[PDB]
Amino acid sequence: SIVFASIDPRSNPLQTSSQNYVDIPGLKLDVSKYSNSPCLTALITLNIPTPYASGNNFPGGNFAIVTDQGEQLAYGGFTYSSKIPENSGRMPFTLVARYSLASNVSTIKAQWSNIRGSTVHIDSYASISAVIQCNQ
Amino acid sequence: SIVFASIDPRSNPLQTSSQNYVDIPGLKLDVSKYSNSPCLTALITLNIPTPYASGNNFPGGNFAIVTDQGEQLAYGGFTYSSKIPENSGRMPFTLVARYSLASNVSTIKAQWSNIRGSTVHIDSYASISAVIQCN
Amino acid sequence: SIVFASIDPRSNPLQTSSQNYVDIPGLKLDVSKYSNSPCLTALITLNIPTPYASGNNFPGGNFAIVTDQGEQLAYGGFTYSSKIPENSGRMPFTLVARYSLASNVSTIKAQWSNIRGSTVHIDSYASISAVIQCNQ
Amino acid sequence: SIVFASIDPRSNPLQTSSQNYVDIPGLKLDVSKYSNSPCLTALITLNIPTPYASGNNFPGGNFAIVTDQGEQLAYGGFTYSSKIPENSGRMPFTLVARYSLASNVSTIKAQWSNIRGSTVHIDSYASISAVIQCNQ
Amino acid sequence: SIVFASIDPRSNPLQTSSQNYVDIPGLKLDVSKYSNSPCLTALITLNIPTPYASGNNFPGGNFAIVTDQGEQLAYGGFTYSSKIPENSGRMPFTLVARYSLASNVSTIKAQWSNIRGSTVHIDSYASISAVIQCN
Amino acid sequence: SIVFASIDPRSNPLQTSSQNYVDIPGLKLDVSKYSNSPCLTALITLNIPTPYASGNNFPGGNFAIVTDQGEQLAYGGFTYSSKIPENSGRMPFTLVARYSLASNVSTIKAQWSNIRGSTVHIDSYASISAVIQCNQ
Ligand SMILES: CC(=O)N[C@@H]1[C@@H](O[C@@H]2O[C@@H](C)[C@@H](O)[C@@H](O)[C@@H]2O)[C@H](O[C@@H]2O[C@H](CO)[C@H](O)[C@H](O)[C@H]2O[C@@H]2O[C@@H](C)[C@@H](O)[C@@H](O)[C@@H]2O)[C@@H](CO)O[C@@H]1O
Ligand SMILES: CC(=O)N[C@@H]1[C@@H](O[C@@H]2O[C@@H](C)[C@@H](O)[C@@H](O)[C@@H]2O)[C@H](O[C@@H]2O[C@H](CO)[C@H](O)[C@H](O)[C@H]2O[C@@H]2O[C@@H](C)[C@@H](O)[C@@H](O)[C@@H]2O)[C@@H](CO)O[C@@H]1O
Ligand SMILES: CC(=O)N[C@@H]1[C@@H](O[C@@H]2O[C@@H](C)[C@@H](O)[C@@H](O)[C@@H]2O)[C@H](O[C@@H]2O[C@H](CO)[C@H](O)[C@H](O)[C@H]2O[C@@H]2O[C@@H](C)[C@@H](O)[C@@H](O)[C@@H]2O)[C@@H](CO)O[C@@H]1O
Ligand SMILES: CC(=O)N[C@@H]1[C@@H](O[C@@H]2O[C@@H](C)[C@@H](O)[C@@H](O)[C@@H]2O)[C@H](O[C@@H]2O[C@H](CO)[C@H](O)[C@H](O)[C@H]2O[C@@H]2O[C@@H](C)[C@@H](O)[C@@H](O)[C@@H]2O)[C@@H](CO)O[C@@H]1O
Repeated sequence: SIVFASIDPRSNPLQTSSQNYVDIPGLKLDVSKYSNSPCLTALITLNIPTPYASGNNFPGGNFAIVTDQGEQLAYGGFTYSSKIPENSGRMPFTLVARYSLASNVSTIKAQWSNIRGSTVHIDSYASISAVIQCNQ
Repeated sequence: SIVFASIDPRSNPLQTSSQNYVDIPGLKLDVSKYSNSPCLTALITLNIPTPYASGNNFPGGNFAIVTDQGEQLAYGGFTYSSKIPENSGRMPFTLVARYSLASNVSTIKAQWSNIRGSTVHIDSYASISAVIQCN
Repeated sequence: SIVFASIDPRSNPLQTSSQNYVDIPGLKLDVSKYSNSPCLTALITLNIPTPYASGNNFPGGNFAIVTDQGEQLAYGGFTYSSKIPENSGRMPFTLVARYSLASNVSTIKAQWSNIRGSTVHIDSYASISAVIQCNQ
Repeated sequence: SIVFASIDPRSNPLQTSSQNYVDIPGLKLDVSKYSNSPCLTALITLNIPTPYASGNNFPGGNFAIVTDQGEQLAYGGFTYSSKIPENSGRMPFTLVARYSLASNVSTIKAQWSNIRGSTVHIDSYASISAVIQCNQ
Repeated sequence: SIVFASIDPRSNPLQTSSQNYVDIPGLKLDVSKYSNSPCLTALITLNIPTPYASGNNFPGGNFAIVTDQGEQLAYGGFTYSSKIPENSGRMPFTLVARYSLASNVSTIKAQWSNIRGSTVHIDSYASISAVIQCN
Repeated sequence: SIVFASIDPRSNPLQTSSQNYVDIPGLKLDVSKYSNSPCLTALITLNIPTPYASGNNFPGGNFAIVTDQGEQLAYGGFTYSSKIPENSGRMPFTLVARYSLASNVSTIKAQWSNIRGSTVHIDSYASISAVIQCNQ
């Protein structure tokens, strides 16, 4: 089966200047119905196709996929190659994780954080999705 | 089940200077066999791993996943951080959408458009795919 | 079903300056259980969310998804827009391939190569995965 | 998926002389996890491999598969060919039903009743099962 | 997936005195949608839980599961142990077959025939069903 | 998935006068490929549509579904209602079992045995089958 969540914050863009990972609002998957299922795995894709980061010390952004149990399943990020980008451009980002649903997990969700004091921005479509399948 | 299409225009590169979204030829999924099925869902991924855009005003490219009846299911894109890039680099792009197959939709396809008068280019492997599952 | 492998070589980072494609250590899928299945397809995703490439002639890196018989299923890459990037930044990369399991192939793996004498680097999470399903 | 329940009441056999259908203890399936699924069907099999019915007017037994709302999905029965069987023998019985899970029903169960004042008996293994699958 | 048909001829009982296998009306599965699929298989169950047969020479009935092109996939039946049963009792019957769906077969159906000049009877619920799965 | 085995011993009928359960030749399912799979269940149907038993003390026959580990999953049987049947008739028999494939099982097979010194006979089509499914 498929679980999916998307956002499209054009009118009210999202930003973070947090050095610690914080949730991205709206990018949460409920896997409640599959908790404690030794027979199931989720393949989770976080898609942030058009982020940018503003700043003056090689800005960028980081993203993670995490469970409600606080387990960080995957992480990565983008950064620019100039110290002070002329105008911070859109750097597409995707992240893929796996999670065994054997444990008592109920949520898989997206998080983000800054780097080198940047501000990370999302102002357009983004999604988190999972394909949940039997291990056989 | 999986549905998949790919292109590899290495001997015949694709480009657009269109300000309006237009189809990327060959990146289309025929979902006719699954349509009119309210309990099926598709999770669609557009993968354009090596695009670039030329131009002189912070060039870039935008992409979308659309139905044959013109509903935009997802969109996004890349841009460079310099007004006139020294040599427009390859900026990998992936886009993920979801679509219920309840309607009489027959095709899900990829579209592209330019940014600030750029020309967007694909000259190598790219794909569109879907995983189609019961709810 | 899902097949999955990930690496997180933070303590012992990976790199290549190979002009020719070589395996990325650890990013291999074992599909031998499904070899020669006439009605199964795999959708394979190579996710390298945080690579970079150092060098001084428009550096970058190329990636491919390949079978153990040497068939290249997909390929692509990233490159910077300056000849000599001030400090080569993180350029997220994802690649999707399809593979019919109607084959005696037993392993699918990730490969990489350099561009214009660059060195490509992975020093954090990366994954390769497949969703395997019946064509009907 | 499979849902299953069996009984083996060798030490504490079951019987009924009820003219009206009553539940067979223990032969119930819990389908509440699938309640109100619009695209799922269950193929239900009631297997009573070793029943008999005692009595002196062409005895036998009837069985049904019923929802917790009282809907009879299937029914059938066995009877002997003599008015007064010399010693009522074991007459294997199987019954198959279909059930759409597009319903708020939470339990499917087996029922039994007598014939012509018989007593029906189960003193060994019996089962009720369902295979649950998506219609597509 | 599941395919299923049932009958309940309580107000219009069925019977046969045919020595040759003949169709039981209504116990047929349309497998057209799955045909020409070499990698699909059907597991078919015929369930006739309450049949009986009348007659005076050890009566009984035989059943088969057959394709529309006349291939017999399974067969079996019941009989009484007395030459002239006092009153022909209900003898539950179930039959299970397998069929590859590689061919252009469109129907799998139930058939019946008599034994030693009997008349076979169905006057209540009966079904035919299949579970259809990838190999 | 489906596993299936059938016999049709018209030319060379099968019989047993064993009071202990013995294998029915040819009614064996190989579940090797699913051993040690906590995520899988098998629903197993033994179908002996046309058996009979000869004898002079209420003859009949018993059948079981058993694993290679010697676990008896299900059992049942038929018997006649007269001490000495005029001519032992065909008494259709079906048996349904479930097995969790979490254990190291490789075969599920059919067995039979006599009762009260009878001889059990099969001279026509019979099958054993399983539907194997994810528990979710
Ligand atoms: C202060 C200012 O005018 N800056 C503009 C910048 O616009 C600002 O940021 C955008 C995202 C939006 O919130 C504006 O309201 C805001 O003023 C320009 O950004 C473009 O703005 C247009 C709308 O006018 C679109 O939103 C477009 O997508 C924006 O460009 C994208 O986002 C930028 C931050 C870069 O990543 C660029 O590559 C993208 O295409 C930019 C355009 O060059 O110019 C000034 O900096
Ligand atoms: C050679 C040097 O000192 N340059 C630093 C650089 O650190 C070097 O490279 C990183 C990858 C690591 O191996 C260091 O041991 C090494 O000194 C800085 O890179 C950052 O280093 C910090 C730790 O000090 C973190 O590891 C951080 O993630 C690194 O930045 C990332 O990787 C870089 C190569 C760039 O892609 C950057 O955009 C990333 O965020 C950089 C930081 O600007 O500064 C000097 O160049
Ligand atoms: C009342 C009596 O003594 N009659 C016996 C009968 O035993 C009775 O019924 C069985 C079911 C059990 O509850 C006994 O305690 C009770 O005495 C015999 O039945 C067999 O009994 C043996 C044990 O002694 C086994 O239990 C065996 O499975 C029984 O036969 C089966 O059940 C019968 C009711 C018939 O359906 C028969 O065909 C089965 O095989 C019978 C055996 O012929 O003999 C007296 O009638
Ligand atoms: C010794 C004798 O002639 N007995 C017959 C019996 O035939 C014997 O058993 C059958 C199964 C077969 O192996 C014969 O070669 C053997 O002689 C009759 O059984 C029927 O035989 C015909 C063939 O001539 C068919 O095989 C038919 O299906 C048999 O009847 C079935 O099996 C019986 C054992 C009973 O269960 C009956 O109800 C079945 O229909 C019988 C027929 O009444 O008559 C003599 O007993």
